[PDB]
Amino acid sequence: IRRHGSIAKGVESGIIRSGVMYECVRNQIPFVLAGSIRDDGPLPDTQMDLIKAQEEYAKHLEGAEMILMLSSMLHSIGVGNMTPAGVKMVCVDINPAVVTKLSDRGSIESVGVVTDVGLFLSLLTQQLDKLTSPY
Amino acid sequence: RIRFLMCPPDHYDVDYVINPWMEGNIHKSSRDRAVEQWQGLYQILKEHAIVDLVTPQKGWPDLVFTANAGLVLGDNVVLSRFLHKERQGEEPYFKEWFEGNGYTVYELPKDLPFEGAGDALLDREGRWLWAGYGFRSELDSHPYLAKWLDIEVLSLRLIDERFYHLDTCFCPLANGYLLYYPGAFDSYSNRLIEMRVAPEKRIAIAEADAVNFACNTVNVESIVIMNKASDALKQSLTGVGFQVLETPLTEFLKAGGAAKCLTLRVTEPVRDEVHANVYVESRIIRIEGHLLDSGLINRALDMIVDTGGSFQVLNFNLGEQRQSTSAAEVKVSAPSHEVMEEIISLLIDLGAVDLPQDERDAKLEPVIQDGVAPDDFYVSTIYPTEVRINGQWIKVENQRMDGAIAITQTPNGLLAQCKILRDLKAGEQVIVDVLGIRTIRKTESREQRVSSERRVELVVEQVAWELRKIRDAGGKVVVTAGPVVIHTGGGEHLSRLIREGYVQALLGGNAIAVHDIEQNMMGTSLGVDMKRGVAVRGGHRHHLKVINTIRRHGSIAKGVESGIIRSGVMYECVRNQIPFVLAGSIRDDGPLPDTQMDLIKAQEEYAKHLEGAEMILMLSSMLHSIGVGNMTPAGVKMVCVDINPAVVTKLSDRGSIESVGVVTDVGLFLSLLTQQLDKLT
Amino acid sequence: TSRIRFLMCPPDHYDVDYVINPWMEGNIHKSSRDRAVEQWQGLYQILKEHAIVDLVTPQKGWPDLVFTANAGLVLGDNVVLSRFLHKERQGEEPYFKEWFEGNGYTVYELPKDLPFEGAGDALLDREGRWLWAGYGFRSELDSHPYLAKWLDIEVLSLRLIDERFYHLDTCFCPLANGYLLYYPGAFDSYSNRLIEMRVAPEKRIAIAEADAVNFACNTVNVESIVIMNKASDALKQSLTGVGFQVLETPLTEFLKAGGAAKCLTLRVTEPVRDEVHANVYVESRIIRIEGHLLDSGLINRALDMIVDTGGSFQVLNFNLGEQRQSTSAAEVKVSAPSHEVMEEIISLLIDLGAVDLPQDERDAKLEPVIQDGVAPDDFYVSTIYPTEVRINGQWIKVENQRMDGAIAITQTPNGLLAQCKILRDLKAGEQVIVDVLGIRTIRVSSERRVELVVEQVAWELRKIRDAGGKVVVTAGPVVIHTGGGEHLSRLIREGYVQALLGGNAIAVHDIEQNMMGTSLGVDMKRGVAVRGGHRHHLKVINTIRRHGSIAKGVESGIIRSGVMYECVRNQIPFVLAGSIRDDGPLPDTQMDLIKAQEEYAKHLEGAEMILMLSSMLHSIGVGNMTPAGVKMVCVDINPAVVTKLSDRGSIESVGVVTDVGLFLSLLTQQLDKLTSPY
Amino acid sequence: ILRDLKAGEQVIVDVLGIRTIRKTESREQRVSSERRVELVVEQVAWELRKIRDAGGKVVVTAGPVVIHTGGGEHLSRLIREGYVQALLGGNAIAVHDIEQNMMGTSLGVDMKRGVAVRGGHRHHLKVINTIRRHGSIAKGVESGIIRSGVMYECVRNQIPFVLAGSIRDDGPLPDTQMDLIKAQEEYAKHLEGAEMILMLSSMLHSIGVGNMTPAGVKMVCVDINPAVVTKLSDRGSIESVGVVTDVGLFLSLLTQQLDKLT
Ligand SMILES: NC(=O)c1ccc[n+]([C@@H]2O[C@H](COP(=O)([O-])OP(=O)(O)OC[C@H]3O[C@@H](n4cnc5c(N)ncnc54)[C@H](O)[C@@H]3O)[C@@H](O)[C@H]2O)c1
Ligand SMILES: NC(=O)c1ccc[n+]([C@@H]2O[C@H](COP(=O)([O-])OP(=O)(O)OC[C@H]3O[C@@H](n4cnc5c(N)ncnc54)[C@H](O)[C@@H]3O)[C@@H](O)[C@H]2O)c1
Ligand SMILES: NCCC[C@H](N)C(=O)O
Ligand SMILES: NCCC[C@H](N)C(=O)O
Repeated sequence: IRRHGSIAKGVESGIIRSGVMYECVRNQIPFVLAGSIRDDGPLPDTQMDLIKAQEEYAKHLEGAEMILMLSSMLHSIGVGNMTPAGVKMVCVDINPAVVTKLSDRGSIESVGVVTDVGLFLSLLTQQLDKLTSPY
Repeated sequence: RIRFLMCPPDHYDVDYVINPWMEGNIHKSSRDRAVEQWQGLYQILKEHAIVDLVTPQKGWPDLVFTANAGLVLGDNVVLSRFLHKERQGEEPYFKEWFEGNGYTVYELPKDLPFEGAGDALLDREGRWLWAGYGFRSELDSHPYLAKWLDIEVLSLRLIDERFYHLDTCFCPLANGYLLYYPGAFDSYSNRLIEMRVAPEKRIAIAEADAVNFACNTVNVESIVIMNKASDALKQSLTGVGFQVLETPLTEFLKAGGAAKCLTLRVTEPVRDEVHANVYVESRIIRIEGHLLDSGLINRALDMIVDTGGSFQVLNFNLGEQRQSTSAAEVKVSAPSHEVMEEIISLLIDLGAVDLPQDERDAKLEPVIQDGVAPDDFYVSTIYPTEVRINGQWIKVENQRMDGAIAITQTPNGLLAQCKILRDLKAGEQVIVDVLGIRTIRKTESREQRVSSERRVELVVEQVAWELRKIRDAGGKVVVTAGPVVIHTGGGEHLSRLIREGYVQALLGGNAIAVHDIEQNMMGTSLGVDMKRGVAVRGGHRHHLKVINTIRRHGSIAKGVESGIIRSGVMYECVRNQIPFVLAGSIRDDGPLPDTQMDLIKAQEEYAKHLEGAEMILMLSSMLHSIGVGNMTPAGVKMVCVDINPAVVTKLSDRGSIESVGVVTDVGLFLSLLTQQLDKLT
Repeated sequence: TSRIRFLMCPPDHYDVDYVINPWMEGNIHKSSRDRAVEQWQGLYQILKEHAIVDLVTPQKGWPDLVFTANAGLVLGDNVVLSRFLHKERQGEEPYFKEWFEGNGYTVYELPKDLPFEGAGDALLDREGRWLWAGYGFRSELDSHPYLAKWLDIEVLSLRLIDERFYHLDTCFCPLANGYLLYYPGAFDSYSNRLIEMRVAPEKRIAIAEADAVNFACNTVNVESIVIMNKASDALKQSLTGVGFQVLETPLTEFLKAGGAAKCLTLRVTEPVRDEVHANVYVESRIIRIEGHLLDSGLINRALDMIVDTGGSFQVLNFNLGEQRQSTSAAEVKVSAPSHEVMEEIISLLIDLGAVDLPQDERDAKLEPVIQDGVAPDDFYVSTIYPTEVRINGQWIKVENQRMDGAIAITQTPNGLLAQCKILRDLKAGEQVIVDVLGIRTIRVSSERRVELVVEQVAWELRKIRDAGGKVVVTAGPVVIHTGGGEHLSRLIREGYVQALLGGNAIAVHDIEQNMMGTSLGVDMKRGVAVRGGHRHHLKVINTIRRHGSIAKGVESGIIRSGVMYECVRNQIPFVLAGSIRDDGPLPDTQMDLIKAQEEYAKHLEGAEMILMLSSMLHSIGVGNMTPAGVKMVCVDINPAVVTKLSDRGSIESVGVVTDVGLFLSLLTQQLDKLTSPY
Repeated sequence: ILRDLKAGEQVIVDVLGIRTIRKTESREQRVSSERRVELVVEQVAWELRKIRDAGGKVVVTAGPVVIHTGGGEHLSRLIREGYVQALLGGNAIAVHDIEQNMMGTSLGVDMKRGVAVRGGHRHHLKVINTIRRHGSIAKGVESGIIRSGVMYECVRNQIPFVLAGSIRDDGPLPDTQMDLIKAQEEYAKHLEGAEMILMLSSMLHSIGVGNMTPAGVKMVCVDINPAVVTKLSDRGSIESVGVVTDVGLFLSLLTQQLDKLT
């Protein structure tokens, strides 16, 4: 990816053909990769100026009606701190302590579930299918 | 010519239970060893002073505890009003004695408990009064004390029920010395103590001495009298010219009292300067909603008391139906302005409001240094907020938690916007204090809410030994640490390790530094009470205040140099010139100016200090532990402590010969570590 | 009286201007007034083909005036005018009121601040026999007796528990000929039981979530015609199968605000029968509670308890106390939808120190024990707290206090004796306290891993069944607590389980879940509760002991479904091994553990596979008895348990760390997939 | 199994003439703060001495994790010096405590290095066979083969114990009550008058004892699983205190803080 210069060029060149990042690129979903101290590389797309990363996070959080926080303590807290009340928040993690901390804006705003995030996503998509079947 | 008031144990007993020491001891009193122990005190004291006596009375066995009779200064005395009715009958007899010895007697309202010199201790040079509260004396009696004794009153809060009276854990001595037990007081009170009493005059005793009622000491000039003392106590007392005289008082420890409690000095130092000074503040707030069933009113009262204030519910208007709204007016008291601010901030969230005639404009202060808020800036929350500017309520924009509120006059009118600290610009007006702020949350929003210990001791033995060997051999040890080190009490121990040569470099993030500094500067740590071991809900003001302050001084080193940072992990790093790196993170508040937010550079800096390392100590940092791991070649001993068994396993790919791991409490680990290190000399 | 007339209101001033239900969230000003006008005209015009439609004058600033269903409730010449919970709709009331007055109705008005939102929340039985009335989100329970008296009709109360279905007419729809279109998941266990008692199974059309979120229950039924927003064709076939004609007309612009066809209409010509008169099942009891109510938050805890259990309240007075440390006193009128719910509520308030007002004190009710070790029906269940009971106008202390017993009153030389006894100690001829009168107290494996073990285990189970081999299940009560019971009973009914080994607990809770929809008082419809009473639990144990066995409970008809039911009906042998913490126990439970081990061993003979579902004590017991060569499948959320059980290696031990319920859910759905090439 | 053997049967001893016939592939294969904790210990220790001086009644329920974690010696000490008027448990705690004192092992656990071990069954069954031979634990002690540990101290100071059977029991010991109706009656009998109940990693026996125990009884629940500690605290913060740690750790602190009180 570093040789190509970006994730998008990896998609344009044909070497990335499927997956999460692929779909963000092909459907033009904006994404932000915030750097960390343990990053390998990193990818060219990754923002290693964290002042900027926070600002980009904040910009993309404007107008959000809902935030899905999938098994990511460092990033979910980062996002919580930037988010005003009134935004539905869904926190998925296997550690009960993480979910407890993130879920403290109460039932009408904080929904927490302690489960494997993969199983959760599997049930979520299969549930979304069920809502489609009366067409 | 000093006079003490005492009362003979002729009808002494434990008839009932009103403090924890009395538990079980009902009718377990030996009147004769009581009589004889009481004599020992009596006789010793007449060898140094005049002793007057109260006529003992059948049916009031606690009359022997004359320290609670009242509080005497000059010709004035404030009569004790007892909380428990088991002792209220003592009041006429104590009153009779005071009036028969010429004193002007002041009596508190019959609803303000106050329990005498036993709960309120004079500074022996007579400069101020230390009044306690928490269990027996109400906070709201303190301004009556100042008014009537014409003296400066300093409020201390009692948090441990064992030390339910101030004189059981606090004891002013001759020539400015203080015998106190810091663990009976909350963080705000300990801070008050340290700022009035210079460190060389402070005598903090251990828990062992304190449960033998060591603070419950009569001090007559250079003579101190008490029940028992460890010789570690006798050593310090003599070390500044105090002669310690012991005498058994065990039969009275069973009702809850010792030497001090059995006496009341009625000859006290009236000074020169003194005049009435009280720091206690009071405010009436109003709360409206479904108070009884939302548990709204009940959560408000909890925030008030837990933060260190008191309340009086002045009136309740009950709505006519379940869906009718109710209203409550509540008088709030705080021991200082700072604690009142803490309390009003939490209440603003719950939607408490000023009475509409006491509405006032928010207070404003200019920014003068880019990225630094003025002192005492209000800390924003996640909730929708209005502020009052020249008589008008204005909506705050870009609402976010842990920010400040900036006010501007624009071509389009008044603008109130929430800004994080580092975005503030010289010239902006910022809300300080807590007037003219309310929340506009809607109804329903407001109405709602694996490793063995013995295994562990094994590892500690192993690590400790290899850790000294490396220090003697002039080697290099690196530490990576997360905030859980602070939260669990590990801080003092890591301070100690750095101070005594075990740590050549420290690698962490923003949070560990902010939390360590918060804890040393204010005795708190956001999200955690490190004086009782469980989590707490608020704490954001203390946290942002530390961030704003270090940003003001411009670095941690200048915080230390300027003397505002006097202790703890980061302090020791600066004092012993131990290099530290703080690598930024996406979740960082502020950040501190020391924090490296360029992560390419942060990685280069981490690598630079890892060179030559012979051991790496990884203390609950997970993210920084892995980062350091990737950078570290083989041949480097790696010790990984974390409570999550998943990260400890994640960090041990170097086999049982280079990496050792344990799944416990890192504070526990660092205690054992520091103990086992002491046994090695 | 054969001409049908409806009230509606055109959308001239309609938009979503605020949020007062979950549907409006995120939809402020997202209504297309063109599609809204066109969609309302579709419904208006279809309706005029079958009925009379009158119109209210639309009004600026009151967009939800189009939902005339909430205007009020009409029966004959009387209407109860609705009072809205939210002020955003309260300005509608005068316009509705004047429409009703202009059309000659007698208008009854509830007390101010007592919410009731009309036919939207109260639905008449189509033959006019009674009125179904909802509560939980908008209407107050205490509105219901007003409806019964003023409209002169029997009123049945239903508790809504899902905020998406905040009005009865979004999830419940009485139809011609006694049929009922409804969504069970919108209701608590009591309410579902009440629905099933009044409407025969062949008359119930329970719909699926996919239909409910399209507002399929929000249906206008004229005669054999049903009009709605959208129906899946499974729902069309069910409805047309019993003779209804389904008319669809899109109403999505109105779904954005939380309403559809039925919400947009109000029938003002309703069937009035002379033999139909006022009847109330709602009960109320004034209660008194004292202490530091504001500090300890006791008042808050009790009110929350009343509302969680299905009841309501009204604080009649609150006395602060005249000095700072003095106690507070509150008198609270508590109400419940039935006598049964009032007993669960009063039991919880007793446990907390609530007492009767002096003038309301009554003696405890007593019933005799006719069979040793069996209490009479509706015996009071005791707590840990010290307890006094009123016998013959006098209060006496209860001895040997212990939770989960009965209170036996007996005569002795010198005086009356009240003692707490566990059920099995009760003796014939003893009097036992029933009802709640005259009682008071004094102060982890990855997704891919899980999916691969499920594939492997399902293929294994199908294979053993087809070959006529033997599979044994060991299970603990967590299978039921977490929600996995119906998956296990399905395994047992479809032939995958040849023997079940367990304990007293799993049988008690499975039978509790199937008789009363609760497990340890936790309603499965809601997920969890503020804990839950032991009454349901104890009634089960008592009822089975009276019958004499689980099988007799099935023969008698009181156990109709569940794990134990399937074992009995398919003759799957089971063994219930006793333990030190057993309540009761059930008669079926083996309390001689030498024998229990021998029975376990006998049933383990020939086993090719053992499913160990979340049961450490029993799974280890079973492991020790089982030779190598038996496939073993261990499911538990604690990694340590699974590690210990899985030490016969990969070819024999399969372990997965996951919730046993989810596991069973994936297992059954996997077994279905293996069936679909037939 | 041992209890099915009959006088006259021949039984294999030693290890000659035994082989396994496993097939190829079969053979070729294979939340609570520390400081919080020190708080509770301080509280429990103090209330525990107060009750002992006042001649009160303290009951202990204990599971094998007490032995495995090193807690044994400390519980021995508590019983020996008057803090425990009754002991309630199961088969396993007794077998493990006796195994450990008699052979310094404990099935499934190495209590000299703090991690689990794989074998240990011979030592375990040998203890069971031996006590069954003497016919009771008291006669094991009297005959001098049991010289130390929890069950030893119970017998030496005449502290009543109940061992309630379980479906997983090996043996069982002849002392173990396998009639659970009776076992419940026996537990209840010794819980009368109790002023405190100390619940040391027993979960199953802790709940059993809980159901039987009226209010006004102080209940201390130590377990490493945070789920059972929460399960046992329905008596509010004034009657039930709980901690989520190592029970051996707990009992060490407890015994240390008890020493500081003299
Ligand atoms: N190759 C690289 O460059 C690299 C590699 C690793 C991490 N990083 C960076 O380190 C930072 C930390 O990443 P993070 O947010 O994943 O760590 P995190 O500390 O925030 O932990 C994520 C959470 O997932 C939970 N968890 C574990 N298994 C789970 C499961 N099955 N289901 C649900 N939850 C589960 C954990 O309890 C944790 O709270 C990231 O920003 C990351 O990009 C970079
Ligand atoms: N009412 C009664 O009479 C009654 C009540 C309770 C227990 N008992 C008896 O006590 C004995 C102990 O019962 P037990 O076997 O259930 O206890 P157990 O100690 O054996 O624990 C069962 C296991 O389930 C695990 N667990 C918890 N939640 C889980 C989840 N979602 N998914 C998967 N695993 C989960 C636990 O880690 C545990 O290892 C039983 O014999 C029981 O009948 C009787
Ligand atoms: N300061 C000693 C007071 C002791 C007395 N029994 C009391 O509880 O007030
Ligand atoms: N069933 C119609 C009610 C819909 C309306 N918007 C409300 O929230 O009341």
